[PDB]
Parts: sequence; C-alpha cells; structure tokens
Amino acid sequence: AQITFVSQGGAYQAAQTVAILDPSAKKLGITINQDSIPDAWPAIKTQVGSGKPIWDVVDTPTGYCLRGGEQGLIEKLDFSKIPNAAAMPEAYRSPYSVSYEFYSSVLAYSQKTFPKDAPNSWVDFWDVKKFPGRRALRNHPIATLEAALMADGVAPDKLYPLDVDRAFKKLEEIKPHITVWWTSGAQSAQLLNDGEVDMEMAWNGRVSAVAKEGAKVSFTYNQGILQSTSLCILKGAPNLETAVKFLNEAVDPVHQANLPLHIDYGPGNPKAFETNVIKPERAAQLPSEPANAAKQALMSYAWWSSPAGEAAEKRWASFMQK
Amino acid sequence: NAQITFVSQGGAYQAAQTVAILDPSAKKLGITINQDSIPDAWPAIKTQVGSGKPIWDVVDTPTGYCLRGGEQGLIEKLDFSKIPNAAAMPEAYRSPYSVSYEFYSSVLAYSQKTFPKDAPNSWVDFWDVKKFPGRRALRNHPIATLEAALMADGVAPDKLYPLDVDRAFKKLEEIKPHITVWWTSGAQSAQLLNDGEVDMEMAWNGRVSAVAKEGAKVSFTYNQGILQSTSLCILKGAPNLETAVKFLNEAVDPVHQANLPLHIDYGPGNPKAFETNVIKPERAAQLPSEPANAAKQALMSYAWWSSPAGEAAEKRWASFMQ
Amino acid sequence: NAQITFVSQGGAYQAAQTVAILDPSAKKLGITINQDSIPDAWPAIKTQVGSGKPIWDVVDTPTGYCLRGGEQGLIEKLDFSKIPNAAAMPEAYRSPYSVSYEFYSSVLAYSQKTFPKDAPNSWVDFWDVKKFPGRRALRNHPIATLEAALMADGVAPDKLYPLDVDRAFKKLEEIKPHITVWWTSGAQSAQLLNDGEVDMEMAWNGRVSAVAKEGAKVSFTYNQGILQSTSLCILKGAPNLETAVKFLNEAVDPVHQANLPLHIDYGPGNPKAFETNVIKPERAAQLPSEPANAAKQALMSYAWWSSPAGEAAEKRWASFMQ
Amino acid sequence: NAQITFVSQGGAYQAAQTVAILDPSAKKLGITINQDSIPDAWPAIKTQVGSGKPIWDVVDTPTGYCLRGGEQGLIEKLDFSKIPNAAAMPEAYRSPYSVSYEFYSSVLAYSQKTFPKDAPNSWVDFWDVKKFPGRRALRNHPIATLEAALMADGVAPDKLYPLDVDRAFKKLEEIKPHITVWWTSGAQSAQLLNDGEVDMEMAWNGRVSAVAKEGAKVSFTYNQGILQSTSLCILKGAPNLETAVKFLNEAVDPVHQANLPLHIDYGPGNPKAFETNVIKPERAAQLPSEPANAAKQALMSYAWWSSPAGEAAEKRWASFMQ
Amino acid sequence: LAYSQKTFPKDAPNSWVDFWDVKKFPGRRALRNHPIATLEAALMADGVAPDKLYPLDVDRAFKKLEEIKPHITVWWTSGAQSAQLLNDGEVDMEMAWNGRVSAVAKEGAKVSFTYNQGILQSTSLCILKGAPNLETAVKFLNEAVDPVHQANLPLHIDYGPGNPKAFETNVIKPERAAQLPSEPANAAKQALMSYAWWSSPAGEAAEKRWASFMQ
Repeated sequence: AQITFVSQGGAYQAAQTVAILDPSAKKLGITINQDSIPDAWPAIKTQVGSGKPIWDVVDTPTGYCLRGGEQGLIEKLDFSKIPNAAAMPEAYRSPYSVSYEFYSSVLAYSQKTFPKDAPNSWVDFWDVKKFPGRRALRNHPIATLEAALMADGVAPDKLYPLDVDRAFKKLEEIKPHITVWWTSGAQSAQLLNDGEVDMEMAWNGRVSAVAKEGAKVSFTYNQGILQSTSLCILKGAPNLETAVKFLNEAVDPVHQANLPLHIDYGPGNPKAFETNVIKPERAAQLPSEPANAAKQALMSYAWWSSPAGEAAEKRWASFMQK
Repeated sequence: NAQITFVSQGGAYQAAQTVAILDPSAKKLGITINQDSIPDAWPAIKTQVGSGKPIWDVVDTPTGYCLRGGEQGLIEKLDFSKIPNAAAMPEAYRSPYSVSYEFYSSVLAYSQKTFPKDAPNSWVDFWDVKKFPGRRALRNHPIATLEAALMADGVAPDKLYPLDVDRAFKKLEEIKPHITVWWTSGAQSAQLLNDGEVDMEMAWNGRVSAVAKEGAKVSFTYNQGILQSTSLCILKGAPNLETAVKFLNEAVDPVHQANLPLHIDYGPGNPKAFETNVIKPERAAQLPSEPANAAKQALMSYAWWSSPAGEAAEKRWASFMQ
Repeated sequence: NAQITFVSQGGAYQAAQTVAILDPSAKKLGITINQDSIPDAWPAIKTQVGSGKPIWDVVDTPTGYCLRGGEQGLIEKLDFSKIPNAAAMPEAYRSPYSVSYEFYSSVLAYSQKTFPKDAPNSWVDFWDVKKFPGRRALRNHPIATLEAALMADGVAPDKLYPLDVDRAFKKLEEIKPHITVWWTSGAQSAQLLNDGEVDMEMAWNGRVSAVAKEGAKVSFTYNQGILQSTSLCILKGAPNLETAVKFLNEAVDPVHQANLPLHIDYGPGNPKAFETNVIKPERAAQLPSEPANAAKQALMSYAWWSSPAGEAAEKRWASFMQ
Repeated sequence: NAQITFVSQGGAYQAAQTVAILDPSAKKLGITINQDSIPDAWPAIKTQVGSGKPIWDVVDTPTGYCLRGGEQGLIEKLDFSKIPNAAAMPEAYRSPYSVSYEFYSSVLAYSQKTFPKDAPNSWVDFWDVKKFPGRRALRNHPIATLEAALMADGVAPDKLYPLDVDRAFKKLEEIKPHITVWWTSGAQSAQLLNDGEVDMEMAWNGRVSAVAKEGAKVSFTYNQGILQSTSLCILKGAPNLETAVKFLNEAVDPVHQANLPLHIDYGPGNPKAFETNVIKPERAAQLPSEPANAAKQALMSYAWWSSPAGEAAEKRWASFMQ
Repeated sequence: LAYSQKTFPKDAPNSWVDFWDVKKFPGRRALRNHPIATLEAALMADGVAPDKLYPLDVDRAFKKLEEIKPHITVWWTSGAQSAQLLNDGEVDMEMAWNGRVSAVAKEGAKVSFTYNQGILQSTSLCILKGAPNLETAVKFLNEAVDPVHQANLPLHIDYGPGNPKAFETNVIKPERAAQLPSEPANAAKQALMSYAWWSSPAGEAAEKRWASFMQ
C-alpha cells in the first residue's frame, strides 16, 4: 500500500518527513513516496485533466484547494472517514481540504539597523522618512496587497473584499523605494543576511531560520498576514483509499505537534497545543498561536480563490513590467 | 551545537539522501544539518558568494557546475588531507573543488502497453519512427540530448567527445516534427509516461522507476543511456566551512553511500560502497553505475560540457528551439 | 614564413607598440605579425575559442580578464621554461596564463586655466565642490571609479581591498549631482578637457598627456591615481601557438619594453626596462609605474575585480546609473 | 616640431597606413603625426567640431561622411591650389571637402569547402537558397546591404541609384529567415568564415583576404561587389590646419599611395599610384579598384548616402531588424 | 502652482510640498509632460529650498515624481490643454504657465495661482549664424529691448519685461506690475531657473531620462 505525497521541499518538507510523513507511514503500514514542487497549481490542472494523475495528496496554499475544489479537480472529502479532521473546527477545513500548517508573511528587519524602535507595522514600512533603510517586497500580489492596504490605514480585520485599486496606488507610491522584489524564500533570507535590505516582507520561517544561523535580524507578528497550506486529494488519484487514510494521520494532534519542533510553522490542528509536545517558549513563537494570530490579518482564501483574486494576479504583471 | 545548511533538489531524491546520508552523518558528527532545496542552485550561489555572506554551506549539484563554479572562484578548493574518505576515492571521481556524490542516468523510457514485445532499445530505434511508431518526448535542454542525437546517428557511446555539435543539431532537426512534447520538469516527464501522452521518451531513470513502481506499465533500458552524476561542493565564504568539511567526509563514507541506493534508484558516488556488502546483487543490478550497466552507457564528460565548446553548444540551444 | 595575429586596442597606443615592440620582434624572429584592434576582446574571445578555430593568437588586454579567461579555459596556460624573459620577471608581474605588458593610470586631470595654482590633488579635493568649484566628469564604469570614491572618503590607497562597495556607492551618490558628464570613451574624455567642458575629471594618463602635447592647458597628478595594467595572453587553440609563445618572449624583452615609453606615456610591463638606460631620467619620471609615481597610487587588485565580489560590484553599476 | 592628429579605423588597416603613408609622410614633411582610431567617426566629429576646439585634425572616414560634414559646415573646404597631388587627381576622386584615400569592397565571400566548384557568383545566387544551400550571414547595417538586395532582385549594378528602399527591404525580409547571423564587426565576419559557421556571407574584401591568407579555405568574387572608399578631410577648427593641409598633399602622393596595397588588400585613393610600378601585376589583380575588378562592381553613390534618403534608410534599419 | 477656487475657496495649496500631500490637499492633479520646471518642483516638494536647487539632484527628483505619479490625473503637453483642464474642472490643481492661468481666469474661470515656489523662467533673443539679414537683425535687437517697448509688453500679456529698465518708464501701472512674474516681490518668492544647468550635458541627460520615466 502506497501514496504519492507532494509539498514544497526544502527544510519545510524535511520537517514534515520527521514529524508527519515517517510516523504516519509506520503507523499505517504504508509507503509514502514524495515529490516536491514550488507551485502545484499548473501541474494539478494537467495531471487531473489527463485522468491519470501521478500525485495523490497535495500540500498547497489553501486557496488552491478551494479553487480546484470549485472547478472539479479535487476530491470532495468524506469526513466521517477522517475523524481527526472531522474533530477540527469547521473554520480549519473546506469540503475539499483540511488545514495542515500555518505560516506568516511578516515585517522583518535588521537589528543592526534598528537596535531600538524597529518598524512595527506596514504604516511604518511605508514611511521612508521616519524609518530610513533599504526595503524589499515579494514579487507577487499575495499578502503584498494586504500589506499595502494596512499601510494605507485599513484595519487588519477589515481588509476584505480587497480594494485592489487602493492597494496598487499605495504600492506605486513605495515602488521607487523598493531595492528588490524577491522571487524566492532563499533569496529573501539572503537579502537580510548580507544586509542588502534593512527591512522586508518575508515568510516567518525564513527569517527565524536565518536568525538561528546567526544573522542579527528579527521580525514582528504585528500586522503579519496569517496564512496556511491544506491537504487535498486529486480527482483520479491512483490510491484514493490509502490517501484518505493518510489524511487522517497527517492531522493527528501528536504528529501535528511535532512539526513546530523542526520548523517555525504552526500546526494545522489546534489540538496540537494540548499534546504537551511543544515547549511553552516554542509555542509562543508560532504564527498560529492565539496571541500571535490576534496581531495578524487572517488571509481570506475565499477572496483569493474567487475571480477578484485572479483579476488581481493579472494586474500584477502590469504593475511590475512598469 | 555546530551546524551547516545542505542544499539539494528536494523530492524523493532529497528524502532518500536524508535517510541514507544526512541523518546518519549528523548523528555521527553530532551536528545539525539544516536543509534547503532548489532546482538550479547556481544563480543563487553567484549572488550569495558575491555578497561575501552566503547562507548555504554545502551544495549538491551536477558535477559540471562544480567545475565551472570552482573556476570562477565560487566554491572552495578542497583540502583532501582533511577528507580521508574522499582522498581514498579514485581521482576520476573528484575534482579540486568537488567529490562525486551519486550517479543517475538519462535513459530511453517506453510504454509496455505500446511495446509488449519489441521495445525500442537505442537512440537509433528512438529516431526510427517507421519501425517504432508512437508519441515521443525529449527534454527541452541540450545536456544528454545532444549525446543521444549523436548516438542515433550511429556514434558509439564511448566515442562521443568532443561532441560534433553541428551533427547533433542536424539529427535533432530531423526528429523535431515527431516530438510530441519537449519536457522541462522531471515530474512532467513522469506524468507523460503515466497517462500515455507519450509512448517513449528520454527521462531520468529515477522518475521512470518511480512511476513504474506506482503501477504504470512502463520501463526503460540502460543501453545507450547517458551516465551522469552530482557532486558535493562548499560555497566560498561558507559560514560553517570547518563543519562542512567534516560533513563532506561523512557524506562519501562507503557505508552511508552504500545505503543511498537502498532508498532510491541512483548509484553511489563512492564506488567503494559496492565493497561494503549492504547492497544485494539483485539490487545493484538495477543501478546506473553498476559496472555492467555502466558499460552500456555514455559516460558524460563534464570537462567537455564546462569547456568553451560546451558553453557554445549551450548557447545554440536557445535559437534551436523556436 | 611563420606568422601570428596580434590584437590590441588601436590608436596611439597600438601605433606606439608597433614601433617599439611589434616591428623589432617581427624583425628579430623573422616572422609576420598581423594586427587587429578591438575595444573589448572578451566577447570575441569566448566566441572564437568556443569554435575551436580562433583567428586571433595573442591578445593584449586588461590583466583582470586574463585571470578569468585562464580559469575558464579560454587562454593557454603558459610554459615559462619557453619564455625566459617572462620567467625572470618577478612573480607579481605574471600569472599562469599571462604576462604584464604595460602599465597605465586613471588620474585626476584638470584645467590649468581654471586652476593656475592650487589645483585639486586628490579624490578628496575632487569631492570637495566648495573648495574646488568647476565642472567635473567621471567614467561611466565601476572600475577605478569605485576606488576613487573610497579614497574620497578617506581610505588610504594601500588599504582599499577588499573594496567596501556600499561605501563607494554612497560617496558616488553624493557627488553625482555634481558630475557634468559620465564619459564612455577615451577620446571623449580628452575632448572634454580640451574644449573646457570640464575643469577636472578622472582620465587615463595617456589621453591627458596627448591633449597636453597638442597644446591644451591641462595637466594631472599621479597622487591617488589608480595604477593598472594590460597583459599578453594566447588564445586556447591559437592557430600559431608555437610562434605566439616565441613572440611573447620578445614582447617582454627589457630593451623592447624600454622603447615603449619613448613613444607613449605608459610604463613597461617588465621593470627591468628601467635598467636598460634606454629611457631618459626626465622621461622616466613621467611614467605611471616609475617607483616614485607608483608609490602615490592605488595598485588595482585584479584578484579582487575578477572575483565574485568584483562581478557583483559590476552588476550593481547598472542599477546605480539610472 | 609641427604636429597633427590623424584618425582612422585602426587594425591591420591603420598599421598598413602607418608603414606606407603616415611614416614616410611624417619623415618627408619633418612633422609628428599623432594617431587615433575610432570605428565610426561621425558622432565624434559633430561633438568635436561643435565645441570649436576639436582634438582631431585629419579624419579618414567613408566618403559619405565627408560630404555630409561639408554640407553641414563641419568640414573645411579644401583649397586645392595648395594640394597639388590632389588637384592632379580626376574630379570624380574628390569633393570640395575631401580627397579619396583608398578603395574597399563589400563582396560575396564563400567556403571553398562547401563550394569547391560552382560557387555562388552574384546576389541572385546568394538569395537562391535552393540552388545554393548553406548558412549565410549579412552585415547588421543597411550600407551595401540594400544595394545587394536590389541586385538580387535583378537590378543592374549601374542602375541602382537612387535606391528603391521599399523594394530593397521587401527583398531583405524575404531572405531573413535564412540568415544565420547579422554580423556587427569585421573580426566577427572573418571568424564566421574561418570556423565554418557560414558557407557564404557579405564581407569586406580585406577581412576575407586576411583569413584566407591565414589558411582558411575561403574565397570571394568581385562580381556584383559594392565598391566603396574612405576619404581624408580636415575638421573645421582643426588646431593644426596649416600642417594638416601639407600632410594631405603627402597622403595622396602617388608613391606613398602605391605602397598601401603592398601591405593591405585595398586600392589606392589616387589612381596615379598605378603609374609608379610599385604595385606588381599579380598584386594589382587582387585590388578592389583595379579597372577590371571595379568594372564588375556597383560603385557606391555617396551623394545618395550622404543625402536625407540615406538617413531615412538608416532609421528604417532599426525597425527592420525584427 | 495653479488651483481651483471652487475646490479651495480658503486654504489653497501654496507650495510643492502642499501639491505632493494628497491627504492634506485632496483633488485631481496635473503636471507637465516634460522635465523642465517639473524636476525643480519635485525637489522643492522634497524640502529643497528654492535657492539651493542647482545643480539638480536628478535621481532625487525622479524618486519624488514616481511617488506622486499614481495621483497625477494627466500630464499635459500643451498650454491650451493645461488651461482647459482648469476651466472644465478636470483638475483641482496643476503646474501651469502663469499666462495660461491668468487668461482662463480673466475669461471667467474660478481659478487662481500663487507665485510661491513658482519657477521663474525667460526667453531671450538671439541671431542665427548665417542670418541673411544680420546687420538689420542687430539693429532690431536694440529696439526689441528698448525700455518703453519692453514696458508695453505687460500691458498686453501677463509676462515680465526682459529689460528691467522697463519698470522705470511709468508705463506699467502698480496694480498691473503686481501680477508679473519678474516684479521684485514675485521673483523673490520663486526659484530662478538655471539655464547654465539646463543647457549643459546634465540637462540633456535629464531629458533622456524623461522618456523612460513616463511609464
């Protein structure tokens, strides 16, 4: 018995392997074959459309599960066969997916440049007079638009539906003060590590990893953008039954709880915190810890997976080729 | 507690490295190995090393890039008096800047549904559309592709270098109208075999074996395969040089190395692995660098590919496609 | 009758080489030296050598390129047992792939009409717009320009490398509004001085010398000049390798070398030229590499410029100029 | 002590001038001739003359520029009663602003390896890819290229002008998909023939001759060649006008002029050179402007190229190249 | 800096810092599609004093212009266009030539402008080399800057005399003089354009960057 499981590789997938994949395989008595890809969406469309996908279970940003679900590419899950998922709050799942882990886009900064009074909101990030320094943002509209709108005074809990015109105007304002628009996590970490930028939006796991390596940098969860990936199963998956069994083990509280032990991302399953696996100190550094989550804007995957999301993506090229 | 960051290509391959090599090495040495992944490391290595403060220590990459990189001052000249295991390897398995890590092959893969009895068995067959009818795929890339085209034109695997590049392109022009798809990712090449979009293709042996093990009625031959390898090297200015040198020595340990093909269909970079008695005869017989399989194959010349003529050949690909 | 093709940068410089080095070497060796000229040989060298059949044999080029070239296998590793005049030069004047041919400087040049007395005498003066008012030019290129900026900021000429690139750019951004013209060719730089469009500029000393000979009231100082050189190398695959090797030996013969300064204001690549008694004392005192003159200057580090840090600095220049 | 600055296009061409013309002229007049080199003098001529203080006195440039320059008041009107050698040349060889200095051809060059018999012999042949298979190159510039396109479309060599530019471009668009490369430099055009990247191309006869003499199995025909010339002129505001005029007289001395072809495959500007018995019969047979060679060629019309139609043709070139 | 008195019946924008502050001074804006005077205004908006502009810090001017770009409704190319934009209320404020603003105001448009941080410019007479009527042209030049002739120009258009002696003739009435760009008190409020800077290579380079900027 076997499945093919795909995620984003790197430290993140190594972490998953120790905390989730190996224990599940042993518990279930199955072989979990792995693959990795930066962005699964184009491949999903192709694999599913063929009628014979090679992938069973995909770990992907949650909005793709919704979009794939809505377009008939992804299995409607039968939760009475996935009790660990069924027991999670309904906000942590969709008809097509279950939350797997939480990550943040955050305002990261150099402690050399800002030993005191670091920028602490997108308002600050946009204020090049009050907080001088080289800046970077991600070459992608996801989270970037949210940051622009908060920079323009929008409360973290009143972002959606995004006022995309408003967001782009703000981005155009900051553009001449943006040193580079990063394309990869590794690049965003290198920019902080070598001092090319004094502040930037970056995924929290990249920042903490490079700080662990020795870099004098840090970040704040204040006005962070709280996001997640989810597990889903491709329509036509060659090992549907075994995939379904795996989904249940993948969101097991203890397995979930071991994930933060190897990488700075929060468990998809909130019951993870009650396993007594995570040290209090470690728990307090996680993106999805209640106290950290309340400082952040919760990304709306309903918005991003809709036609407004797509339209915003299509505008991004126009904004960049500018 | 000392650490390094090790970078490879992710997916099943990096997971196998972790079980066979990284975990046991980290345990033996008493260090933490932080992992990262990237399809092509070199643009990043240039940027990282150029900054003087690289975040990566050790990179696993196709051997030819180690030669190019070492020549450009991007990776460390290795002191083999500190790497006993590497020093004990034959000189043809290392360079001043790298040590062979694992062997893989580009092979003629084919559908068993299409060829139940008389499957194509050479690039000559691959080019013979009348004799072996069917949809075909090749990689959108000059490496290995040029070699196969020359072998199709009757050139013996061990007489390829220096490559007759005009001759290879002429032969490729001939087949071009019969190519259904020029693939760009390993996963794509697997999907093509799995859903029957192609009846035969060049593909990395690891991708074929994987989709076959998943249930696909497909297979491949090592005959006229292109035998290749990746090597480990250390970034110039690596933050954890000393630890990284120590890891390199554990990484090419006969035993650790002999364990790699227990987990994936690739050959050990260190041929001493075959003298360890961990790889059973039946299993070795399936590996790219097993003596009898190697004898059927073209051994890629990284000296040729990394030379001015190799660069010129690469630059011509761009205009050959489109 | 044996022959080679010799490539340099044309102009007064190549004319001066012909009289002092080329013709006497050809006559001495009984060969024909066919000449060519190009502003920048690198791109053609890549193309020619990558073809396996270059048309050029011996190239005269800024020393930094020789280093990168040799590493990448574009030029011959020389056998100095066959080039005794070179072998007897101090090791600092040669590489495994090349030999010092000639020394030139980037200097602070200035109008004597504008500065009858108290002319600017350092890059600190050049940056000091209130003390030394007037129109100024710099070269549109990072080489020498960054060093001048660091010296402007108080760095000592013998303590420049490795360059603090950030600091150079910061000083450069400060003078930028005060730069009248960023020149792109030697001839342009001479014309700017000659017609009074600038009152001071960085310029090559040969260009300034020539304009002053024509009668223009201009001069320069060696103080804080950037001392640079070109070297001779042989293309890999040179069609006349043997003859080329013999020419190199004649090219750095002390007497031939000593005659070069008789016809242009550059110093000999071979310091033994000063011992030949060919050059008049008064003339020697005008040369870029005369000891007293060299001591006032920054000695360009071709090791630094040819390194990844140097490449990264060149890549930033584009961003800076726009 | 008298002095001038003389500028030409460098390379073998300028070295050849130095031996045959510059040095004997300097010695005869008792003056110093300072040399410079530039690929294309026109933009610098405009800047230099505009300033009122050009650094150059005498310019050797394609004849069309001298005419354009004279018409725009940038070039000195010559008093021919002070230049007897030029005044004794036929009117067709001089303008009010300039005197013919040497003749060169753009010719159909080809590989004797591809064409050991029945070589392409006209532009109609060059355009017929069916009758004459092989890789082709033309110059990336409209000069001579348009004339060839018109001849390929059946226009007689002596009925080209004024050029039917629309018709020339349609014809060039027709051949475009069969042009392997559009060369930008003479050295490049020589390398393309030498390494067999093309089997035929338009090239300057001097480049083809030189590579042939170096050992390349290539040749060319003068049939339908485009016969061109450079001319000497004096810049308005020349700082050494009087000396420059005296030099002009020596530069077109029949014996000096006759010596040019002994060192390079270009014809004398002054046809009286053929009366000196300096040029041997065999040698003369190789020259662009020998009567029988000239009779086979289209004589470039500098009236047409110096006019507004020439400028407009140049502006269309940029548009054409896509 | 011209503006609408309908949008701003009180507390009008009064400097380039005001023009750049879209929060404090809401409304549609236009600038000229050309770097001349535009760069000077951008620098003043970034806090540079009117008498400390030159030589222009062009990099800094462009960063500042890029900042305002998403708030510029239109980049006008002609004077008539700039007048029409104010007249029909398509913008509430814009940089414009004072003559255009004055004329549309006099026609009945509820608009005005301030000389504060204005950019004070000039045209000059010159004779072309090879002029077919050089001698006559020279004589004309003398009459063209006659104080009384010059003093009459401002009676017909809102531009100041090239020749300051015009103010000595008593042809220009006090009220009228108060409206002119080069009257001492108006001139004192403005940045005086440096033609040395614009005629130099830096000026040319600034112009070449303009095309690139407009996207």
